[PDB]
Amino acid sequence: SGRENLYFQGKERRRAVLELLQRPGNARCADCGAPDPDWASYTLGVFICLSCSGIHRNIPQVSKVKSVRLDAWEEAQVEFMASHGNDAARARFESKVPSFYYRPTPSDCQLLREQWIRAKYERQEFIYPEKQEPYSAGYREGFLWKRGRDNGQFLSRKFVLTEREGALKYFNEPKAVMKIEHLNATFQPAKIGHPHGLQVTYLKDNSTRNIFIYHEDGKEIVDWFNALRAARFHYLQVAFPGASDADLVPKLSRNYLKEGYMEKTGPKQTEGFRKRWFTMDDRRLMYFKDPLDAFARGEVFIGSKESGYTVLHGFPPSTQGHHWPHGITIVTPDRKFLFACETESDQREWVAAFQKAVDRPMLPQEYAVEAHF
Ligand SMILES: [Zn+2]
Repeated sequence: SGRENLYFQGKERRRAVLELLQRPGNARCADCGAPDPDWASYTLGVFICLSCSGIHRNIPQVSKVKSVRLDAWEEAQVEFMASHGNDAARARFESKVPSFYYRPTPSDCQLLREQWIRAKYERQEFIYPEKQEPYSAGYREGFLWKRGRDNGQFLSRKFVLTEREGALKYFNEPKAVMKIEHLNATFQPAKIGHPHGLQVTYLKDNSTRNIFIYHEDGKEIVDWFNALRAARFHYLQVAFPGASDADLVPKLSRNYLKEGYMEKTGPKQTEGFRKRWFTMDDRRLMYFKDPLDAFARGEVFIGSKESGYTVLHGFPPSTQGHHWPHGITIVTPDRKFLFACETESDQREWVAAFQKAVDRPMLPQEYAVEAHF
């Protein structure tokens, strides 16, 4: 007779709420992919993580959120979640997401995660694809705040990204014409000192230039970032014909595997140790006196073990003059580099980044790159 009573009725209601999290399609946050989302937008019908729920809470005309475990649910609300959910959302709100569009993860800055949510649910850019034209048309112009090479100041400059000319250019007759093949971009809000800060890099003469820009409008800077990825995508299809689209997407733009301060010495190993900001981009290791420098003090190619590159914990017994005690030795065919890290946790992370590069076979295109150093 237990089935006939009000306690059973309630237990079934409670089980129905929790059951929605045990469907495979709802195993990860709809927006950033974090595992085991505990929150739901009951107007959009998605299951999202605590962090994403806060972003949603901030578009209250579109999304209302509450906890699947801790808040009360009306029957109709549970039935709404059950008829929607994360797979449904993917088919609706991610119906027409361009292959080049950057999909954020929990590690990404607030700007990326917020604008992903706004593009999907607020602006509905992937439901109504004409809204994608600002960054999908192969031409984009606009003004951005650009840091001076050496002067610390941000000034308004017109940028033009033109796939037809194969370049990003800007004017201060352009001041610079930067070929797409040599461009990368990564959001760096903490380094730049602005939440919408984007770092754009350009390789010429085997020397990387850092350009540091922002826009007051978060949508506009993220649209520049994705426009640059679109341009990169079209360039790569041309340089690598018969590479699949999926093959190309990881190459469109590259976040840095690691950055941070280390001390280094010179080619003799006796010169004295100097603090530098290091950035590891794929196989290119760049070191700067300051992170916002336009140019590196030096750049090192980290090739594969098949070409005689290796990485070791520690320093040789000879070594003197350093004061951070956690050493890393990089052996290249031409030079032994000695870097010192302030902590063991950082040493471990640096060795792991260098080891990943050494352990991976070189790609065809990387042989000519190596040749330039
Ligand atoms: Zn999330």
